[PDB]
Amino acid sequence: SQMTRQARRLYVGNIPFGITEEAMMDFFNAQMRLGGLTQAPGNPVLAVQINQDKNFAFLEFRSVDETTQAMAFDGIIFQGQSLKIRRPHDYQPLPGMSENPSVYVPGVVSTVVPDSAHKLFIGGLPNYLNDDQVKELLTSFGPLKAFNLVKDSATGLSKGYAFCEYVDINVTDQAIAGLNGMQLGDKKLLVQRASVGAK
Ligand code: NA
Ligand code: NA
Ligand code: NA
Repeated sequence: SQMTRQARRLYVGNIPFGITEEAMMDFFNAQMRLGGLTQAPGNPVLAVQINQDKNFAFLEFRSVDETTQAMAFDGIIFQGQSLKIRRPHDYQPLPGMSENPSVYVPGVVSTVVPDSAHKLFIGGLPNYLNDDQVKELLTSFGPLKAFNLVKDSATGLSKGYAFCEYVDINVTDQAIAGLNGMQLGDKKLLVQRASVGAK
């Protein structure tokens, strides 16, 4: 249906270099099924359009409700990268239909890290570390509620700093103690609440 198309599409950012539309479709169709999010036989994702130059994709789903459920995959790791899943900017919630996902996907860590009391900044990361490896560094201290590694939009290369929020706010000081000042060749990690050094 044409009226619901805006409510059946999602933006996916930070996609792996060189990924094909078929590989992305298969990934999401499988994850939807394995996660218990798919609501009928057959594929929930109908199509994927990739903008290779600009590093983003749009997924199109067969139903409004499956599209909403797929928002729960925000931050899922695909080929080392934390996929950013968002509504299209022109999306308008429909009457009587839900706007937010209802099913949690175990192990998936959101990419939305709002400014808050215990949001952490991690600066000085080696630029060869992908999203997955930086997530593992941080998860050593405890489970994350949210995380984003900052990249150069034109090249896709890590800018060497990230933000995060732990599930347990009390882990924040443990990560600071374990990581702040750590020396890595020419780099020295700065790990502190992001409010301390925000511009
Ligand atoms: Na990227
Ligand atoms: Na880009
Ligand atoms: Na945007």
